[PDB]
Amino acid sequence: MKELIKVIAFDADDTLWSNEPFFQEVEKQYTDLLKPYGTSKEISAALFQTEMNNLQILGYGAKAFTISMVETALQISNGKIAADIIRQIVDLGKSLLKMPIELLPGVKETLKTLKETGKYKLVVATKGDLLDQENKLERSGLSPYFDHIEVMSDKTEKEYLRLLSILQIAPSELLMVGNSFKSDIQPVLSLGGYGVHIPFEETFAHERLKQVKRLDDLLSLLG
Amino acid sequence: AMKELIKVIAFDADDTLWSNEPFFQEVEKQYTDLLKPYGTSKEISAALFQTEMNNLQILGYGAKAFTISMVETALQISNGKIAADIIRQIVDLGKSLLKMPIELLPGVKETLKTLKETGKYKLVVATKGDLLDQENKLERSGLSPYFDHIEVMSDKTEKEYLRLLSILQIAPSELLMVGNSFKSDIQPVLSLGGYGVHIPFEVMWKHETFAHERLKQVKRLDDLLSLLG
Ligand SMILES: [Cl-]
Ligand SMILES: [Cl-]
Ligand SMILES: [Mg+2]
Ligand SMILES: [Mg+2]
Ligand SMILES: [Mg+2]
Ligand SMILES: [Mg+2]
Repeated sequence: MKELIKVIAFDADDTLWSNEPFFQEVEKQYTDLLKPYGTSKEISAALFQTEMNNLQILGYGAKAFTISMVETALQISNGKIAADIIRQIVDLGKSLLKMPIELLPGVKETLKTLKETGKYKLVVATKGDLLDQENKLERSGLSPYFDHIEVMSDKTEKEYLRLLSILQIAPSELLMVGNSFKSDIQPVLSLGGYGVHIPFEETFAHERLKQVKRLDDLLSLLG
Repeated sequence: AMKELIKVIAFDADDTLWSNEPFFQEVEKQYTDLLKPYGTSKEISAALFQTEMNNLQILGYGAKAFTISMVETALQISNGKIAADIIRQIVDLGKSLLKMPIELLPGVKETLKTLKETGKYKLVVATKGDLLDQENKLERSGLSPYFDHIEVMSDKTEKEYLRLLSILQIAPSELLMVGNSFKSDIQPVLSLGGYGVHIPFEVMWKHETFAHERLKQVKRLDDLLSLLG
């Protein structure tokens, strides 16, 4: 921590700001549009199937989500769905790209304090559409605290190794902070790095892992 | 002269390493053919371009953005009249861009293989567009072994080239950028203090730049090899 960690990487969505609630409300509104074709659970299962079938070419993010929404609508309706439902679906997807940014507790004070130490390089480590993530950061007001954003095509060990290489450090010099144990924490621990898990409201404990309730609790862990 | 300064050689990908525009053009032609009832190809293309530009600050560049704009333009220009079957065809067109065959341009494989074999540089791709799509393209191209890093950019202005330099941890003076687009690939790097090799893309047979101290213009990518030897 003292003279091991050089880089503190932060997940963005549900770590720096709320994201999943906005997405889930969009998914709810989508499933309301496809009522004739199934229960909300059923429509969500079909959409997830499409997302998974599209994963290798579309990847992650709001643009991918929008395209899978349109496809699933076309599919489940046997290509008979009204064009106006398609217009609504595209509008829903675009709402995701203009979502207002609501910072989570302690985020602003933590990043300011870390910036003012001048001790760590601070980066955002996120999947998704590059422009979207860039825009979210800008409108969060947090851009002055961050050296830059690393947008990733996935969050497996392979992509974290690419991140480490780009940053010119070894795994033991990286601290990753995020809400997802599976995507933000596990892969980084597996490589040799450190994690702070901040759940957003199945895991295991680990010597290079701490779980905290809110992001500002990070500051005592560094001291 | 330049050959001792350079630490990183960045390449544009589309229409530099492989042919891209022809396939995008053929998808757009098929699009206009689908929307023939609502306007001339010239008219359909103009409405599409206007949508792309109005969506640029939230959708940006690349095949996903294009798909979404093709859909939105079809809906708007048909005043909602268009059938779902046609929207499905449009989505499949956009997705066809993500499975495009990669056809390497002249001298590309030999230039990159030779440069990698010197051990002398970091070789990177510097490209706009969707990150996954550009990684998939590089993988399908067979060229991935020669590149240290793909840098996907949200635009190709001085601001984004400074980001790249900062990420690479080098000075403008230590970057050589190679690309087919003088406006996007070459001028911004020259303006920051970097070097450029302009390699015009000719495959379009379109009906028919300046000289600069740190610019070379070449016809074929492997021409690069003797600028650096
Ligand atoms: Cl993420
Ligand atoms: Cl580009
Ligand atoms: Mg997250
Ligand atoms: Mg991959
Ligand atoms: Mg190009
Ligand atoms: Mg795109």
